[PDB]
Amino acid sequence: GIVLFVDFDYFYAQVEEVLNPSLKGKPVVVCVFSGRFEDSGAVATANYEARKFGVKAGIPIVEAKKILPNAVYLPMRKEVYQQVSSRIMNLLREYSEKIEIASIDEAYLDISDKVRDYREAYNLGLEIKNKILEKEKITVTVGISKNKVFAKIAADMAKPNGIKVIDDEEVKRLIRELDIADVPGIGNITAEKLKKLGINKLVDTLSIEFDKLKGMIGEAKAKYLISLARDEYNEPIRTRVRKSIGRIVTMKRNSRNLEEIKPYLFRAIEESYYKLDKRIPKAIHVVAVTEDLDIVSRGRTFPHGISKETAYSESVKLLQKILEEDERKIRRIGVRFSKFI
DNA sequence: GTTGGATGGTAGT
DNA sequence: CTAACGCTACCATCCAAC
Ligand SMILES: Nc1nc2c(ncn2[C@H]2C[C@H](O)[C@@H](COP(=O)(O)OP(=O)(O)OP(=O)(O)O)O2)c(=O)[nH]1
Ligand SMILES: [Ca+2]
Ligand SMILES: [Ca+2]
Ligand SMILES: [Ca+2]
Repeated sequence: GIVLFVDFDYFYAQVEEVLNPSLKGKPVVVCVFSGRFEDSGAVATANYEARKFGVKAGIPIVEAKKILPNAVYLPMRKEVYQQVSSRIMNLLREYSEKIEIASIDEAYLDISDKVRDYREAYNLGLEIKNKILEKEKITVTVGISKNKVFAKIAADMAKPNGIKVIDDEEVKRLIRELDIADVPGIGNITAEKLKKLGINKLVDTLSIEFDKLKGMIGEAKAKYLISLARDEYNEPIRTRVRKSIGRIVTMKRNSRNLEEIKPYLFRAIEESYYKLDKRIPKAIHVVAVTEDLDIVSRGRTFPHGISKETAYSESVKLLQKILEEDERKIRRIGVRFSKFI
């Protein structure tokens, strides 16, 4: 079983560099402007030149401009990037039909019926890098291993414009030596909990009672870590089915005034329903980000599908419910559809 | 004692 | 207005309904 994972380099910024080669070789920062005030919002990504200065995905645009004033700041055009992504995804498709698209910029290929071993895998990975570079002028990072998790870990180790194989012996070693925090799915919270039990490496999970481990971090997370640690994790490549779709927007200013909020909510509904496109949801949730950035939410599941008209009516009821049961001012408002038929 | 919908926490973006 | 997008996925906990 061999899995080939491709993850495009500084994707949004790189697309813009391809669309405008004069940008190449300079700091570039792609931004999600919230509309709230001048330069309100956060950064989607930035190129490696910008990262040298601390500018990276997630930080506030005002933090970016503070530490890197003279960079080029462009707004995010997701649709433009999505078009390039789909074209690349189809190139990937001509090397393997067995493909898992995980984000706008990455995908997992099962290549066990195309290559004999890790060498031929690596050569395929160089072939794939070349093709994407010729056809779209995008550089990507390939990670090859016996499974999805390790293909992703391998890519992470080789980022910008690399390629890396983690073969079976290195898996054994990484199960022993890789800091547990560096395992996909273990964030800050879960890392702390694993330190309190003195569990620092994947191998440390095989020397602890299942029941004691599941109590601390949860059943699913325990079964995941133990499975990895046993060298048994083997989730296969499967087409991803979108489970939920929605839209959230930042308001020009905080409010508890229904008539002031409604317009934003109704925009979120229209654009959500456009993104649904054929799908019929049975569950709707209204999501509100309060003045102190806490996320609160009210929803409802129907026994049948939700029509646009019901989405308008219920979302208003749900938003009324949030205002009734929570006293803080609202700052962002959104909606989310799930349980598709 | 067991389902699953409502709500929220954690993760990776 | 004065920092903190916009998104998706998965799972834990609560607690009325079984
Ligand atoms: N809005 C938003 N978009 C993000 C965020 N993180 C990543 N993205 C978008 C922009 C990225 O170009 C694209 C792919 O993200 P990646 O996580 O793979 O990082 P990126 O390609 O930008 O740099 P790379 O060398 O992987 O690290 O997804 C984020 O926090 N917010
Ligand atoms: Ca990625
Ligand atoms: Ca990337
Ligand atoms: Ca971590």
